[PDB]
Amino acid sequence: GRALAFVWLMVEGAQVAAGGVAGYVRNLLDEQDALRDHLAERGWSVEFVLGEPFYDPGAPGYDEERWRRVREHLAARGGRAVRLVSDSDGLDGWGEERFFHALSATGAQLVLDTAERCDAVVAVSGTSAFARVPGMVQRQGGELAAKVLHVHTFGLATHDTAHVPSPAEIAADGDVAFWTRQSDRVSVGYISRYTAELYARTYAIPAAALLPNRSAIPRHAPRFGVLTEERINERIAGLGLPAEGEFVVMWGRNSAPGLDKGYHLLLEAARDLPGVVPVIATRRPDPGLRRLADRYAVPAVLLDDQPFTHLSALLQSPRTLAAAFLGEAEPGAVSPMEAMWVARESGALVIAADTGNLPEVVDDGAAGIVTRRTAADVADAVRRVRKLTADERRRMRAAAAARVRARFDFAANVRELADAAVDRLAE
Amino acid sequence: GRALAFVWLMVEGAQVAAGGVAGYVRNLLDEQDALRDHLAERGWSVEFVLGEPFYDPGAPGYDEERWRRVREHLAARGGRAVRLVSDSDGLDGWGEERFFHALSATGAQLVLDTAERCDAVVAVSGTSAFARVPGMVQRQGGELAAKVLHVHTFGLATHDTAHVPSPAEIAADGDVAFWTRQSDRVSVGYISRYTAELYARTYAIPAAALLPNRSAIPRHAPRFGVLTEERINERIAGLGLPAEGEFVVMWGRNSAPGLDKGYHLLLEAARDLPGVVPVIATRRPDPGLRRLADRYAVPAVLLDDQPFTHLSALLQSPRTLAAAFLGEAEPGAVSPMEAMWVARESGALVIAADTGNLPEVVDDGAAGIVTRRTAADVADAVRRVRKLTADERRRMRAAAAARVRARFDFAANVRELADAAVDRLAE
Amino acid sequence: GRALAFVWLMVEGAQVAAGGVAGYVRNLLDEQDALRDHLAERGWSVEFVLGEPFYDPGAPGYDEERWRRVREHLAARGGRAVRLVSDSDGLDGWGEERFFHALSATGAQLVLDTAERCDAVVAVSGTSAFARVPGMVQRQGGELAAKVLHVHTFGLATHDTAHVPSPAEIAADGDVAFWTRQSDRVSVGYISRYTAELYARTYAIPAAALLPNRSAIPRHAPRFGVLTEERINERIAGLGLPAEGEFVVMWGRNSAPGLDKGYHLLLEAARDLPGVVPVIATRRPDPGLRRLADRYAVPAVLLDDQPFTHLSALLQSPRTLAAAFLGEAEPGAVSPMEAMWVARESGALVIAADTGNLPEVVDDGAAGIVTRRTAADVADAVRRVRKLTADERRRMRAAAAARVRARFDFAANVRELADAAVDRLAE
Amino acid sequence: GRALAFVWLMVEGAQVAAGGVAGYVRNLLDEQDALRDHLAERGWSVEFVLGEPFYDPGAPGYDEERWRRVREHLAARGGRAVRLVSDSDGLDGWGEERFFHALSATGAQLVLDTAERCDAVVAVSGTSAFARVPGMVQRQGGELAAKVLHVHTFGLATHDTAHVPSPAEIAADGDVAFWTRQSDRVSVGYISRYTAELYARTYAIPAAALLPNRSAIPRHAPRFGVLTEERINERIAGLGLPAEGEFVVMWGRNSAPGLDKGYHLLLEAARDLPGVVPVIATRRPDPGLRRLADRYAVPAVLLDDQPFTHLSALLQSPRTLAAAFLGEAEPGAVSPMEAMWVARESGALVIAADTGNLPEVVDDGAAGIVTRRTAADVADAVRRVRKLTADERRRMRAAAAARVRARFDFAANVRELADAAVDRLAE
Repeated sequence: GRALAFVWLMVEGAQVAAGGVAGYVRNLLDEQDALRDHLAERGWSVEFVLGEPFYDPGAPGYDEERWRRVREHLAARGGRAVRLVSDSDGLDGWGEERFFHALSATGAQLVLDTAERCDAVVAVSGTSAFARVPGMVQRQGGELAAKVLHVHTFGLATHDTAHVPSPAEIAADGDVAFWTRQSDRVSVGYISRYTAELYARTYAIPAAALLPNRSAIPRHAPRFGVLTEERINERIAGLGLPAEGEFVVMWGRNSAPGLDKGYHLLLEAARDLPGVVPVIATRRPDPGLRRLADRYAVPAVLLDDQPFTHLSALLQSPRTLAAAFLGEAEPGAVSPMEAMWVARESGALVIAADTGNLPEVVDDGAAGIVTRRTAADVADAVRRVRKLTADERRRMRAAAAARVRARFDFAANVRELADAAVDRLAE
Repeated sequence: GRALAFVWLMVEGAQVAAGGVAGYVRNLLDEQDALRDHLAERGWSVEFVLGEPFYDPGAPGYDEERWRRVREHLAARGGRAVRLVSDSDGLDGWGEERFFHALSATGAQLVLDTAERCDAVVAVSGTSAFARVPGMVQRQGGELAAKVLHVHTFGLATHDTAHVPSPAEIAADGDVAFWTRQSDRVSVGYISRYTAELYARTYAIPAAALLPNRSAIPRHAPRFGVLTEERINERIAGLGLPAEGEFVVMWGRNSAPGLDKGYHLLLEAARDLPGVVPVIATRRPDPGLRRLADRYAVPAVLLDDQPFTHLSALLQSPRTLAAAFLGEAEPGAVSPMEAMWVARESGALVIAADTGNLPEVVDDGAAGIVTRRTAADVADAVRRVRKLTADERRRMRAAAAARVRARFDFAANVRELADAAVDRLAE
Repeated sequence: GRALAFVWLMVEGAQVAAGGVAGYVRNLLDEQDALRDHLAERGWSVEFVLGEPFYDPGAPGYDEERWRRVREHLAARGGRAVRLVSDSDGLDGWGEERFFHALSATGAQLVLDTAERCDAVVAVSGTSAFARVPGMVQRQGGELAAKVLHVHTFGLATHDTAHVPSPAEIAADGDVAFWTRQSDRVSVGYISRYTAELYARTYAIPAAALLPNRSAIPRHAPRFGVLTEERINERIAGLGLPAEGEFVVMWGRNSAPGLDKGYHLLLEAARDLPGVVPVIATRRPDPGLRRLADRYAVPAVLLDDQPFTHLSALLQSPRTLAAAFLGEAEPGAVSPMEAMWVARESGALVIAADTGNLPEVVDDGAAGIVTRRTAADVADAVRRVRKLTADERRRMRAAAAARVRARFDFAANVRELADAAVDRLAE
Repeated sequence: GRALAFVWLMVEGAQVAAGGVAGYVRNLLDEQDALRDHLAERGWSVEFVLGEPFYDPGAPGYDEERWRRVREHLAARGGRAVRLVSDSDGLDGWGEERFFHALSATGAQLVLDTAERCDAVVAVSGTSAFARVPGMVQRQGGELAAKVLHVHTFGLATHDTAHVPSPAEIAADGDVAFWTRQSDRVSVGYISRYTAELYARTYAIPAAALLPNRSAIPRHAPRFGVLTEERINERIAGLGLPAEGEFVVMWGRNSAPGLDKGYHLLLEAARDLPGVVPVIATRRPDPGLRRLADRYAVPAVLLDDQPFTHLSALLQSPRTLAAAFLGEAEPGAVSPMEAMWVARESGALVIAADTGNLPEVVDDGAAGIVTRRTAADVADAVRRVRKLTADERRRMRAAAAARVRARFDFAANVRELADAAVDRLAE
């Protein structure tokens, strides 16, 4: 007998789901059966155990029926969902050292509590709050520890933005960087071509310590289905769009001190594009992006908390010129990939800043338009897509859809992770 | 169905056994069946789960066959032994905040990981390294947390000695003191009449927050059996005792900065007692207690690492005048109790300083001789036992044995703990 | 020669001033000359050194010209203002362990760096972020440490509200509680009769370890001057009050998870008081206290960020019935004291909940009206002040003003602190 | 005016002096005048401020008259010695996070408390216990922080030995590694050619972030003076050497878990060298290196706590064949350099393992004999020096002395540090 266990240590995805990490666990479970089958062929019966911190039932994103739905899903295939002790209220999902330390201690605990039940463990840790688990396991776990293979992912402190990471983030990510040159069994999962190179030069990570975990979408999921032109209009009707104009649309987290999504940038570009209406959908009401649109005097449609069903309609209409992604340094943003796959039959084309993963998702100009991160060049970016014949429009639209089939199919890509890890499990 | 679980969170007793905590777990398991039976009568099927930190197989006191013997013992009655992630080498058994914090996080984890399996949990935590578990559980564990009843024991930072506790010890014991006035479900286990009063006045612990866990011996164990006068002489023969003299004997940890066992005190008393030979058995060779005996010019027998089989012979001989216990402030020392029960048919009588639990174990003079902690009064203490007729000698020897039957029978006393906790479990 | 130094370790008051602690430092400096003179008479030349954490010039409450004005004020009398290393951005003023630990290390540093320059030091520490300084100084500072006398003040973790203090707050305040029974030189400054009793029963603080620091106002300051009836009307004109009605007014921090100021309570009482208009002035715009006033259907005047000049006018008008203070458990709220002294010639009377210091500032009914913290009894409280003849109104108004002269004169009260500390400095 | 300050943040050297760091401060002060003069020529009046943690007067290495002698030395040239708050007893000199964190907070405090007094600061930090000071200063110190230039030195966690650095050491050294690619003003001082390359590949330190601080001796000091052949014999007489034999000598810290000095290696080589007597001088009595010499049956002279005056005599005698240095991975050991300079007229030659700085101090075979770290090759190393004519002996002895004049003159080398730092101070 050789049972294999995949321990997903994730800061959200069962009790709460704001986004990002949450979505990765969403897609994770829906593909467990395919991985069970595929890994069966290599001779492993795979159990999934998922670890997530205790939350208090009053937290942003808390859904108790999603919690039970996730708990029975893993029970039914011989796994388990284990709520983990961090050191908090339970109402944040983040914090500092105490949290990162309690949570990484008991995550390492879960990884050993199931390295005894099993014959091998691939422990996928994500976020600085779980960066201390690989060294915690390899230092003290003894023979249980040689069974585990660690792939830590989802973020390592960098200098690529103006924000200086907190001392706690620096400390945690400093550990895994150390334990990758101390241990066979410690690797980093890169979510993109960008973070692949960045993390190897910033941290002195050995070349073989890097294992692929490239960000992606579930192409064949229900939410990415192609809509027809009135289901388009029904959902767009409530959003109060202006009766005339073409649209450039963006969505994601609101802009904050650490994180700059390029919303103000397009509002300033629009000052100089006669028939364009920016449509910016933030996760919370942003009063300043209005005050800016008022100052700059550009007609903007600003919306809050919009369902991906009403956005995937927006991205599909014949009135939508482009979807715009202008983050400061996005390590693994997937919203651009969703925009190219949801506009395969009809839609916007993708404009992407020249900063993070953004250029590799648009294949450096072949599947999208890349602009520098300034108002004059984003105005030019919008103009260039306008100066596109009906035929160059849909050959680039086809090439984008062809890109998410080729490099960003989640099915394809978490098998790439799993197989890369299971190879290292030999002997 | 109502299964009950007892989680013993202890810093030693399975992989290593130096002493103190180790011995408490020794006696703990040998009485599990009696508690299972007794608690059955109250309507609870009781599982035992034991938590202890990962050690590296090179640590002082590490015995791998004791580890498996303890692991199969709990497996065989439906429990488990869970090795816990602290944050260390694994070669100390103590440390500072990081250790106390990792270990108390994953101890709280174990307590919740088994509060889900069960209907009620009495979690016995011991030492500052597990003081943060009660608040960790009650703060974040939600409904799982109302199932648990916490009794933290074995030591709370005090001012009764000249040593100032480390800042980490102050921090940990500061938590439990807080959570006892925050929560129904948090209590302190006092191991003695002394620490009972001390901890209630030092920490502002509510009167009902105190639950009994009074230190004790397993009377009917094999090691406390009464020996006959040549098995006495065989074991004493190798120890190189002087051919003439009567003995005053002491044993325990060597004297150190935080801890003062009163060894130097008796050596100085002996300066003024003509027929007395101090016999001091430390756990390591003490070169200074020799240099002192050389300075003071008293004939002393100093021994290292001696088996309780050779000490229980020493305490039983007709040449042994007294066993002496002169600790600075002993909260729960049990070596005095072992000395009175091992000398029931014949032996030494007990001299005890006026400081810690020492006076309550000798019943304030009725089962032993109490002295102040100075050389002149310990010399007087030895003299007084000499000035004891053959008849007052054995009526006090009988009264001591009667004391360990009445107040320090481990059987009797961990039932006292268990029943006190299970009562609080109502509703 | 015997120079004495007062080290004020405070989390705000020079670079930033939100409120509370800030105001205490405001009043602190304006009375330094009086203390220098008064302490001169006892034979001490007193220097003031003030310690406050580094802030980044973008923080809420940052005023660089107040920083220089405070820096030259202390330079000019032979003291100094020392910006202290905490471990942060510098943009919060609070945080967790890392902050509390860096800031208390370097606060203890400052206290020793000036215990060498001087002959005695009274170090007034305030907030959990400086609770670890007394033990840090007394443990390691040696002979420098016997020169210092510590009075830690401004807050100790309690259970009197529904909020459970963070683990870091519990840890810090757990230290000072320990060091008060370890050391002569460690005391707690109680800011009120309430926190005096609360802290002695919660923490097992020795009776002599408690030293007075009772909260207060600077009576004779410019802002508390009695206004005349049109300067009243000028400032009230912009605030958009309704042309008919009598007023019940409240102000302070907005209501939050840890802190409940009783704003919603009065809005619910007003449902049943025909001629009353609640006027609630929060520090930020509160959208929920509007939605509540809309639900409850009561006419409320809600205002943001209002200057004490426009509030002291509101409290003085003949149309103002009462000022209301309904905090959950206010340890040292001073806004009630400002309301009684600013309405000596004419104004509101004070309604106070039965919870914190609130009852002792209104002398248990003799200088104000005390109500239970529920909507029906606050409605009754308002009614009772209405049922007050013109003559019982102004005899209670006189008795209140007489109370702040007798017990809450800041001049009188920080001399009470200083003298209580300097007495302990003998020998 | 442009005053410059050098802040030496060092864990020992004033109150205690065990060795290593202590000696570096010894040599540091004796050369302050030369640096003051030399830096004067570049236009800087230089003050020296030294920071060291509070110790308790009972600590190993505590010398109060060395403390005052160091305190008046810096006072007399316009500097100061500042005792720093760490978070301890004060009786260790090392510890874990709490210590490293308190000590680095108040070290950063001292660096800013004197960046205000001055126009520029070169802050030399040493050891993991001061690694967090550069980021602490550059993050929060604002304009004061642009004045400081940081050179952290003396050790960065590595994997070159079998020992795994503590998690606290990994955390601290992880900070400085981050802040060197975040900041102009953060550099690493390499003490050797070895650690220069090691640290740049382990930590991804930018090439320009590396500044020289190469370890060295004060050639012209009193202790390195050439002795004549009876002052040789007087000091060797008490040491109980055997009347016949040639000597191979080693000294330094005793061998421990983290640190392996190669003592057992030579004892095993001696098994196969007929006329050789190993003379090993440890800092404490080593009972195991005797038991080994007894097992291996080799005549060894083992000595404790020997004064450099009796060792520099041993290294100078005609009966001394070689001095041996066989550390596992010595980053900056200077005892080899002392051995080559103290045997310029007559002495031993130097045998050096192939591991750390050891090969670069013997210039790869030109100034010494390099061996692999095994008993058979150390036996060969001793043989090869025997197979050396009287003339190849003293041409290699001359080339060694020529090496410490050329690369390891402390005078020359701390000027190299100072000048490298002051160049970066431009603008």
